[PDB]
Amino acid sequence: GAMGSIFTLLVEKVWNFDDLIMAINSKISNTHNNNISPITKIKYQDEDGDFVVLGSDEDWNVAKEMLAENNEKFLNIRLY
Repeated sequence: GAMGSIFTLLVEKVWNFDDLIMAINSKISNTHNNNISPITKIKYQDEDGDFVVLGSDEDWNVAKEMLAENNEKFLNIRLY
């Protein structure tokens, strides 16, 4: 991915890092044709105008509280 793409979806206040990876995995590799290549480690647009490195359920529960800290529910993603 030398072009650079984003993934802004709608997450809930219950979605775990697992459920999160499912959404992405469904938008990155959900079709069964021949061979697929899923992912796990991804980046997200933090509240500082710059993508950061998300750990797991930890940075997920934190990043979540940051979204609802105002009125945001969508989460951005990167493909490094």
